[PDB]
Amino acid sequence: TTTLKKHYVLEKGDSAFENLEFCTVTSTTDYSGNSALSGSLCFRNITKCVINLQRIFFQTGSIFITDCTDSIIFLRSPSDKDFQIRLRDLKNCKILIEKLSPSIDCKQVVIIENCHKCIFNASTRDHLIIQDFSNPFNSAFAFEDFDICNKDTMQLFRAYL
Repeated sequence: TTTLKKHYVLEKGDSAFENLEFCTVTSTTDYSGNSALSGSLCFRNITKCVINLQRIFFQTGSIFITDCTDSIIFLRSPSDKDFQIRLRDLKNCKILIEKLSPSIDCKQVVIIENCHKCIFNASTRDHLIIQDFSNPFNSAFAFEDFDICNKDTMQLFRAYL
């Protein structure tokens, strides 16, 4: 069973969102700023959703997205140089990953595994390091321009879903 047409609001303490279809997930505007030292977020079985997290409520840790199709993924990762974003079994997703960092040559590593036809926004090219760990020692991803719709979650919903 999946849940349809629900807006999920990320709050501190939440760590998992699963079995979503034509849903949205966004960061809460309330209790903002307060963060835990370490955390982890996991998304699993996501279809035709908009994930738009402009605020993460842990300083260090990871975001995992697994089994995700035809979705929009906007993430604003913490400044933590070692922050992890691991993407597995993504198909036909548009991705905007930015890092909230005052660092000069700020880079966000993105680990991908078994992804296909993923589009990373071209604006993020110089800031991401994509490492394909599918079969560790081409059409997995590409960098293209697309309208980010002012990062308005429902506009993205209407534009791409």
